[PDB]
Amino acid sequence: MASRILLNNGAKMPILGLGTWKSPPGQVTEAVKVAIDVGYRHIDCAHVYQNENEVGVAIQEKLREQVVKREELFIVSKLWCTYHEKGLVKGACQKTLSDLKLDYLDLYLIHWPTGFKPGKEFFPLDESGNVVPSDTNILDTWAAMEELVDEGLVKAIGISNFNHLQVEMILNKPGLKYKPAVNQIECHPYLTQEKLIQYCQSKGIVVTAYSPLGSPDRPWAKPEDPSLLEDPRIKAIAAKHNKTTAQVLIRFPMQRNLVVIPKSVTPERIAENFKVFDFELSSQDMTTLLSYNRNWRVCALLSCTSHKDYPFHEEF
Ligand SMILES: NC(=O)c1ccc[n+]([C@@H]2O[C@H](COP(=O)([O-])OP(=O)(O)OC[C@H]3O[C@@H](n4cnc5c(N)ncnc54)[C@H](OP(=O)(O)O)[C@@H]3O)[C@@H](O)[C@H]2O)c1
Ligand SMILES: O=C(O)COc1cc(Cl)ccc1C(=O)NCc1c(F)c(F)c(Br)c(F)c1F
Repeated sequence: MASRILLNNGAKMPILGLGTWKSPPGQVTEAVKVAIDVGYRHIDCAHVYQNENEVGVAIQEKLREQVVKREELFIVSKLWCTYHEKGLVKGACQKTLSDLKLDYLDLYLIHWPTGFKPGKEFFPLDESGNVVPSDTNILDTWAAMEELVDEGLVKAIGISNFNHLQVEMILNKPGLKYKPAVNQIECHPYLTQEKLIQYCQSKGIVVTAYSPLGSPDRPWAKPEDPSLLEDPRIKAIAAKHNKTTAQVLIRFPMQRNLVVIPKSVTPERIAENFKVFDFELSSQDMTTLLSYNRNWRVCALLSCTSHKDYPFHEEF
């Protein structure tokens, strides 16, 4: 299987990337350096992760070392919810570019479909704990994203955590100039996303699977939640293939024509997670993994559930 997938902007995107949410700032520079050394060419970032400066130090060092050329890297970031307004989008993108020490992004995503009140706080709340919306809509935010392409700041634009109706809304936008290249969504054997993936793929939008290992380090994890990495059924498939459970969990989305972005700051795991291009899951393995769906989400948030554009009320 090829290492890159063709996007609808004509560029190629590496199907395996390194995630950086929760990667501590004192560890992520080394994580990204190791990742590039062992073959990663795609890094998934976001302003809200609060570590783009440190990710950027690694990228810049490897460019300076001539370990890789800029054209060989595929750097992704995301517009945070408090920057959905017309007059804030460019500055938000530029702050990310400055922190990453880049002059363009390969892909810039609307991080969530919901706009929040601008200000210092990433999650502005009312006194009862509800997020404070902005009156921005996804269509006007999309127009602002299109401007970034036309200014040379980003090579591709896309969306993240958009449900099928929200994706449709963008595709049906009056005067749409650039289609979204990517929809980045949670996807793993407990949240298999067949419906949304089929819709996006049918429209030529590439899907990136986040939290492919079930995000065991998510800060809201409870001791009782289901655990992909410990599921004996998945362990059995891994054993049959002489691979680790994580390697199976990474290979799974790859064979569905998805991009996948496992996170690690552990050098041995960063390397392990990349060793997924030399085995194949059978069709029976794939269907068996799909059968584990339970509609379980890592990534949901009670404080945002009343926002008009909260994505997870819809079935898909
Ligand atoms: N667009 C969005 O809204 C959104 C939401 C969630 C995630 N994302 C992106 O997707 C990335 C991945 O998702 P995620 O960070 O939620 O979780 P994940 O990649 O599913 O899991 C990360 C966890 O798995 C551990 N791990 C990694 N490789 C392992 C291995 N080979 N064996 C055992 N454990 C392993 C990591 O530990 P160590 O790091 O300690 O090694 C970490 O605790 C994020 O970092 C972010 O870039 C985007
Ligand atoms: O969003 C990510 O990439 C990973 O998760 C996070 C990362 C950071 Cl640094 C802070 C918070 C989160 C988190 O609570 N995510 C869930 C989450 C939602 F479910 C949602 F519906 C809306 Br809207 C959100 F804004 C939102 F944040």
